[PDB]
Amino acid sequence: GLYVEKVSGLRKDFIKGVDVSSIIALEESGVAFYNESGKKQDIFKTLKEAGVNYVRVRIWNDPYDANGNGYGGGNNDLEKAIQIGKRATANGMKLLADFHYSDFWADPAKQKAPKAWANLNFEDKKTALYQYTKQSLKAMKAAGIDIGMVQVGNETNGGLAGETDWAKMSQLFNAGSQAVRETDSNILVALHFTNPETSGRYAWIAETLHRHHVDYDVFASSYYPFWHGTLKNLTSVLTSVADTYGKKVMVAETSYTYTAEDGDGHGNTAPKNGQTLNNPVTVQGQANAVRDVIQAVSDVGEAGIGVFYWEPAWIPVGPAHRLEKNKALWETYGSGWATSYAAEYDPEDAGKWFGGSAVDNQALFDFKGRPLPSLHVFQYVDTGTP
Ligand SMILES: OC[C@H]1O[C@@H](O[C@@H]2[C@H](O)[C@@H](O)[C@H](O[C@@H]3[C@H](O)[C@@H](O)[C@H](O)O[C@@H]3CO)O[C@@H]2CO)[C@H](O)[C@@H](O)[C@H]1O
Ligand SMILES: [Ca+2]
Repeated sequence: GLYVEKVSGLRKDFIKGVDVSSIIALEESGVAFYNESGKKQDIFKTLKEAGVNYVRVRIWNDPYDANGNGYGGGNNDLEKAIQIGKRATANGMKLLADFHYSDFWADPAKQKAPKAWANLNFEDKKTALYQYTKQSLKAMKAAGIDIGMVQVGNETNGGLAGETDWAKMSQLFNAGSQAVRETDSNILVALHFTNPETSGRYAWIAETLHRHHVDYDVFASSYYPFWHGTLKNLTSVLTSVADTYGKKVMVAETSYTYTAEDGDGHGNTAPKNGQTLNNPVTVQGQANAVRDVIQAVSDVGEAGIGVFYWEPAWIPVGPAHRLEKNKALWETYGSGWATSYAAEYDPEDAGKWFGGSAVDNQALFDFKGRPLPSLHVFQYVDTGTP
């Protein structure tokens, strides 16, 4: 019963990706996924059959405390990145390695240096960052992973690896980029920023990147309709960067709520009072949103290479009523967004908010691992629904 109006002018090699970084922690938590038919099956194979052709994976340097207690959020480190890559490549999907260059969540307010770089002079940190990237890529290559793109930083709107000075950030961006270039010329180098509604931000950032000679190919943007303004604006600011700097552009993160119900007992990110919700909070609504962002990026023209849906499967480890038994899993396997063990690294945020999934209601699978009809959006954008 799912409807999807054909996206206009959609290039056929358009990147249709998903970031399922939490898949490992979730699977270790006993969560399982199925397919249309209803039979237990590797999520990566279901994704492939759904038309997905790219997988994004976040990577934290050392997402653990001194004792080896994962910080949660999927406890995404190089090792899991390799497990995800191997499976992604095994299912004919390229990989986007997302380096946060931090031990935990890296966003507009958090860009903490990895503990190992905690007190290194800038010069040594810069070479550390390059070394890490270099070795991490090399490890992936050895595992036979098909790396199509690398993200040097995640939503680095105001910082990267403990640095906030753009001159230093650019040098770090370049250090990271350098490692990619030395690894494989075909790998696209992407920089990721967010909050495209902010007047002039992207224009200012692209110029700064220019002024400091940052070597990158993709100007990536996050896009959550409930905070990031209009689709008209997204297309506009991205088209400006593409045209002005000759960069490719894409949406590295996007999603939408298919239900207002919190499935595991941990307050969800959306929907909330005040957020913009142009599409109904339903499966069709979610599909409309995904299809619209794809349209928006495609409207950039030749430079709009794709859209990655962020966490389409961060479903509940258990029902909302087992809240306490759920916490046990979130804590043991880090299958929640954060564990109490991350209080050290991130005292203010993770410290007082740790728990489970904050986006289970934004997945493309139901709380039981069964795909929602909206998962069909990746295929239907090319043709439309009969
Ligand atoms: O759970 C109910 C409350 O959640 C709060 O959100 C918390 C953090 O404030 C928020 O930053 C964090 O988000 C994670 C990460 O930091 C972010 O960069 C990434 O994009 O998403 C992660 C989770 O998906 O999530 C926790 C717990 O939700 C809200 O701020 C609060 O209003 C309320 O909803
Ligand atoms: Ca939840």
